Amino acid sequence: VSKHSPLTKRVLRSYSNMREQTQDLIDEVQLERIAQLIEDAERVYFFGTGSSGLVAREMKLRFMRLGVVCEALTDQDGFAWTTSIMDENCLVLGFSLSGSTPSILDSLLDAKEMGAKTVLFSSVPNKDSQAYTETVLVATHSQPSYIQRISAQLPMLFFIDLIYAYFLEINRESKEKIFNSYWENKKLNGY
Amino acid sequence: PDIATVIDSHFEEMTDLEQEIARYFLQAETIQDDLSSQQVTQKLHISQAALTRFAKKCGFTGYREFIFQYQHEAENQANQVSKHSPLTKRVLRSYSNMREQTQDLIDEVQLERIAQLIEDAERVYFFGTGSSGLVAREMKLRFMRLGVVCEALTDQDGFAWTTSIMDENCLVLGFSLSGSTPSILDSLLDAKEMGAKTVLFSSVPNKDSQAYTETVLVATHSQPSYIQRISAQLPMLFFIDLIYAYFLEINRESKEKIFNSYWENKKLNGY
Amino acid sequence: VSKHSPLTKRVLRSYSNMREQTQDLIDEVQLERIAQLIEDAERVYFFGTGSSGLVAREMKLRFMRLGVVCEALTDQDGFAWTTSIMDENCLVLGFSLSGSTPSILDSLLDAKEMGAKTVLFSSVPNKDSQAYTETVLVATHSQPSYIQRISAQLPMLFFIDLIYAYFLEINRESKEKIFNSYWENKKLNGY
Amino acid sequence: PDIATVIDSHFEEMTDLEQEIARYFLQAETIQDDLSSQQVTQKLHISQAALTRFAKKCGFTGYREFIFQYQHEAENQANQVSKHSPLTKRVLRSYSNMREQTQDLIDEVQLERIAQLIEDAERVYFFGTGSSGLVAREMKLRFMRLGVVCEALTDQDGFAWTTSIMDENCLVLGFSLSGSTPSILDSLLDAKEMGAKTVLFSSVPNKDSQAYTETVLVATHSQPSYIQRISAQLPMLFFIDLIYAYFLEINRESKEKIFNSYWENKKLNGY
Ligand SMILES: CC(=O)N[C@H]1[C@@H](O)[C@H](O)[C@@H](COP(=O)(O)O)O[C@@H]1O
Ligand SMILES: CC(=O)N[C@H]1[C@@H](O)[C@H](O)[C@@H](COP(=O)(O)O)O[C@@H]1O
Ligand SMILES: CC(=O)N[C@H]1[C@@H](O)[C@H](O)[C@@H](COP(=O)(O)O)O[C@@H]1O
Ligand SMILES: CC(=O)N[C@H]1[C@@H](O)[C@H](O)[C@@H](COP(=O)(O)O)O[C@@H]1O
Ligand SMILES: [Cl-]
Ligand SMILES: [Cl-]
Ligand code: NA
Ligand code: NA
Ligand code: NA
Ligand code: NA
Repeated sequence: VSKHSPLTKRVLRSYSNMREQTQDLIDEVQLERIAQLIEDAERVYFFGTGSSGLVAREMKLRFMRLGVVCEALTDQDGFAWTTSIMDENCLVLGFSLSGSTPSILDSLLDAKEMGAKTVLFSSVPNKDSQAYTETVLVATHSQPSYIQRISAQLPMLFFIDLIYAYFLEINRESKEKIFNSYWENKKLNGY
Repeated sequence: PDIATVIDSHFEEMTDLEQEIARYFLQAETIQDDLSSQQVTQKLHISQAALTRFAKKCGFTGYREFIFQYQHEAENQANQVSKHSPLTKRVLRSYSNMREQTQDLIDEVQLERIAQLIEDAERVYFFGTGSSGLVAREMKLRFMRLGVVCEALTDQDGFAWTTSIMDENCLVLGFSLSGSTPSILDSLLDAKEMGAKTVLFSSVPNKDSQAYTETVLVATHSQPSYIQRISAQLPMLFFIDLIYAYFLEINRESKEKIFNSYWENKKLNGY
Repeated sequence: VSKHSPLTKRVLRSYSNMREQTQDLIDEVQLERIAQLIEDAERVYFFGTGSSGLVAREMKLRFMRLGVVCEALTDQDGFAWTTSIMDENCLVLGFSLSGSTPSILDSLLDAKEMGAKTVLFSSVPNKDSQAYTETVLVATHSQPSYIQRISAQLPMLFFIDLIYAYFLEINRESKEKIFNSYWENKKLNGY
Repeated sequence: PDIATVIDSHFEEMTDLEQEIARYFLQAETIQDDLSSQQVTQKLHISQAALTRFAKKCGFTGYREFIFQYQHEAENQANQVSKHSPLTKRVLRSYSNMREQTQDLIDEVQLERIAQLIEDAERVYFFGTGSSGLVAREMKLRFMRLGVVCEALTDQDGFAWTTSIMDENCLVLGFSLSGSTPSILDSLLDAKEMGAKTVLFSSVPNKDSQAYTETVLVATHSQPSYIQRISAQLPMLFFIDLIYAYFLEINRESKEKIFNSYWENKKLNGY
């Protein structure tokens, strides 16, 4: 009976606490370090499932537009056939909020065995995480019950946007040129 | 500047009693005890006035100020920009700005009314392109687990073939942040001509909006340039999460049962 | 050194033998029977993985255009959340050329337990196939080795097109109207 | 009309010997024995002329005709339209017609030349919409397991962003059956202007074709009306399967190893 209902209040609070939490978790030298891993990589891959898969889909879109040669895969067979053709010049970002999705975990090791660098985003620390090149711990939702939780993508979209910012300032002139081409008059499939 | 040093500095200025109270506060473990100016006064068998005198001898206006600084020193640590990088501060302020923006835009009776439209609908459809496509896909994933019969479409061909099999019992939620994607906008009119309810999620108050059952104004990003803009999904996820919360509380017992069926032991394709 | 190379010959022969084989397998009263199951169903679903998934994708496209309310799903979680909201008025077509993909098999039973009618397309007869409402045996590829085989979709696209033909002639006037709407002048998203 | 009855009918017309040969052929198990007119003549200790006389007494022009009808009766069964339904005959004739059509259109040195373009390319892309999108997706799935670095795209936004990061080392295979989908056609020119090789798969000899490194004429369907047309994928799958066969035999040892890696015991995400 005030500016907002108890339900509108609960949602907006979960968002606020996701920003406060994410702030206390930032390891800027890691986030920047990863941003450079993308640049120095021949091919980048984003593995994810469910909502963690939608997070992988957007990242492919955003970085492709900055000139990155990348793909997003969201199913086990895609991971397995993609891993079989990886090398040391590959980088894999694995998205698993629970830190337990077997397909996501096994793929990063598969990528590790083929020589590729491996990054893991998850809200739950584990010990297999040592095996990966980096492990970015994201925020945990503030709703105890799964059903009442806000979008599962958010803990990860926070750190995607930060890595995006650190990456964009690396040789930004070239990236911003590749990005504006979408609107260019010569472009025959543009806006 | 340590409050432990300040009491030690003034220890030899204090009367025989105030020197005893200094001992209490100088022990590192009193920080755990209750210090509400009555539990502390009892514990030491003293008067409040006694404690107040103690405080002013250490350099404070009263007891209330002293304990305030005394306690809060346990969590003082760093209060500057630990996240120094102004680029990091740029993203985080885009996120906070968005949430603040979102708050001002909420029409709570509209959002609930959309939540109801979803329930009464037989088939719900989500239309979106690019990043707005991911938003539509997530809404399908989230509301299907509450039992909603829905589909998510992200190409023009899909919209047209989906609109051709709609009727007055369908509902179409279209997602176009700019408010100008022709396929999304022309697909809502398509659906409306078939009798379907239509909702539009966009940050731009456009005039075509009037041709839809609902039009939800989401927030604009805070970055002038597109290239620096944070994810295009969020203006919409804010409101998606709000409609989901309203919707979830409509016949919740039913929905929670369908949502938990994913983890059912009888479920042959679950966890 | 003739009209065609030994390699062009091998491919075109595998196609021919796929038509000859498919012909000897047709159970017309079954194919037509299934065509009616689609009509009498409130909601139709197509489950498939890999190339069997692409076969499910096309079928959704073709039948949706005849006015069928249908969806195609190609991953385990999609199957599981879709099955949880099925009823006796649902029909599920499951596509598994090997007849062994665990996700596909378990979903049809899941659909069976929720009351939905279940159809299975596979080139290998099994005994769990008894549990399904129908079981359409398709042709087997004529190349011994997996790698040298022609497209994995074909054994199934044969029978999709036959069921499509039997279905289209059921109340064909209504379906053909729903189909031409794509090109209609009033249609605001058309051709 | 049974050949067993015919010999029985004429049994009492045959000489003492021809009645013995009737016994051989009347046994149901001789059908398994060798009957090349020399193994049969040996086995019975007879001359060929003897057998020929036997045949003409049963009603045949020679021994060769008799055994021909005699043997082939084991698999005679039904030779009419078991698949009676003329609708079923409609689909099957669309399929056969397609394969026949495809044969006449094959430019074997073009198809092999495309197979080579794929090998030399660093990044391969498949563009297609609707049913032509499924064709592009399957090609990605099939050639990735031979080690090819490839991606499949099925929306306009995807084509534009993909073309902007192409160069002279890329190859784009565009799939438009009609030969007139603007997004597919304008995306090949996009790629070409970036230096990429371009291939077009379409059934319509168009003149834009001249602006591409290759243009593959696939078959037209046999059904005038679209609604009755069988799957739109096939005209292209025919040629896809042909390019795959040519491509697979380029450095096969390497490719087969990458293909079998899916079933590797060391593979941590395989079978
Ligand atoms: C508990 C639960 O409902 N999980 C679902 C999704 O919420 C999640 O996005 C997906 C990937 O999970 P992740 O790999 O841990 O991110 O798995 C499940 O489909
Ligand atoms: C301005 C711009 O770059 N647009 C691109 C995406 O960022 C966007 O998500 C999509 C949908 O646009 P929307 O419908 O306005 O959300 O169109 C384009 O792909
Ligand atoms: C042996 C093999 O390589 N199988 C692959 C695909 O060819 C197949 O399409 C898919 C679904 O298989 P299905 O369910 O048997 O059709 O499984 C695998 O990804
Ligand atoms: C005539 C027609 O109905 N076209 C539809 C589909 O059948 C087709 O697959 C797709 C690509 O068309 P293509 O590029 O000519 O193959 O466009 C439309 O979705
Ligand atoms: Cl905030
Ligand atoms: Cl044939
Ligand atoms: Na939450
Ligand atoms: Na922003
Ligand atoms: Na074959
Ligand atoms: Na045809």
